[PDB]
Amino acid sequence: AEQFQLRGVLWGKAYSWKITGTTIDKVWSIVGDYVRVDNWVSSVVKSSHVVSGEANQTGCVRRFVCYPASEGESETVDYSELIHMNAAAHQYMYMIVGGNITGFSLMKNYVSNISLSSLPEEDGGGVIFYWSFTAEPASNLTEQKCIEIVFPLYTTALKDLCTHLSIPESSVTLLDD
Amino acid sequence: AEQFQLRGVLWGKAYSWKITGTTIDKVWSIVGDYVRVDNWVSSVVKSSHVVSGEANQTGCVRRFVCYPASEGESETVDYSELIHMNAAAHQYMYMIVGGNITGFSLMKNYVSNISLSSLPEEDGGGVIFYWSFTAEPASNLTEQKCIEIVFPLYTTALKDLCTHLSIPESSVTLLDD
Ligand SMILES: O=Cc1ccc(O)cc1
Ligand SMILES: O=Cc1ccc(O)cc1
Ligand SMILES: O=Cc1ccc(O)cc1
Ligand SMILES: O=Cc1ccc(O)cc1
Ligand SMILES: O=Cc1ccc(O)cc1
Ligand SMILES: O=Cc1ccc(O)cc1
Repeated sequence: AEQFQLRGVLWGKAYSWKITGTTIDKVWSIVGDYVRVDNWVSSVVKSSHVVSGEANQTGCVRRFVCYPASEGESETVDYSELIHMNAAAHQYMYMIVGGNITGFSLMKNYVSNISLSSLPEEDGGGVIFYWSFTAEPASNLTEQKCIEIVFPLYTTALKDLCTHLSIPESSVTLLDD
Repeated sequence: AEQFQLRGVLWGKAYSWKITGTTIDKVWSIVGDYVRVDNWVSSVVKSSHVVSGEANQTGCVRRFVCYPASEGESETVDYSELIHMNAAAHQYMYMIVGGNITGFSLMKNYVSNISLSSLPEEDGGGVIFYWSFTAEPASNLTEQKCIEIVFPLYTTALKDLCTHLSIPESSVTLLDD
């Protein structure tokens, strides 16, 4: 029992938002439909389908297609595997297992976590949206560059969430901003 | 760019608590002092110190010793590595890399995440304490057993945190997931 094995360290960051004027169920209807992320981050994602396993069950793989970055550029594609799903607890975990999404496909073993929590009713309710990622250090990136890839997308997704919820963007507050 | 590599799924769960009556900095002074977890979960941990790397810097390993879990039994020991740290953002990640801590040492690649967030000053303040874990599925365990091992420890740790902060136990509220 007096021995240990060193492991590599990770890059990453976790973010949390408070969302008012909605419920965990309404947010989850959009955010929790993992294989239909095209119905969530619709400003970036053109379409999305399950390509392995059963839709939204642990182990399944989604393939989604992103709109071109500019006129002459091609659409890009993501493959990501649901590696944990707990719908009852409004939380899941996924990782990129293929594709060529700009920035994201550069990272080594990008793994992301989403968790929704309800604030107590007597405090006016609202939802805490937790979203984190990690990636393994590799020579072609830095942690800072990973954060510069991830955080603007998370930000866009929170804005797209509001659009689908028909609530104002001001409904969302990034905690510790 | 149209193929993917399937991976195994994970076990785990994420929990969030609201903590009132304190500040994120006070909480962090206890929770974020990774190598002195004996100053936090004092009802379980007898002693703790860094045994590899620089204290509370990513890559470091702490060794801590726990009191006999029940009478008759012997002390147990944990070795865990800090695999991510962002002190200014009040979040870190660690994993067990050795030892024989009851329950926790049975899991394969136990990885845990702690993240503190401030609720808006505007809406009354308070701290959100996020704590999650994953483990790799293994034949000698079940995910249910993992949760039965982990959750009571997290719960005890939040109680001990209140003791050290000199705030009532009523300060902590587990959020509905
Ligand atoms: O399935 C949700 C989940 C999220 C974060 C974790 O750390 C573990 C599980
Ligand atoms: O966090 C995963 C993710 C990455 C890129 C997207 O377009 C959508 C989700
Ligand atoms: O807005 C405060 C509030 C108090 C008690 C409730 O049940 C709901 C809201
Ligand atoms: O989350 C890991 C952990 C386990 C036992 C402890 O006593 C403290 C932390
Ligand atoms: O008994 C083994 C041992 C190793 C490192 C320590 O810091 C303490 C004990
Ligand atoms: O628990 C989160 C986690 C992140 C990256 C991994 O490689 C494994 C687990």
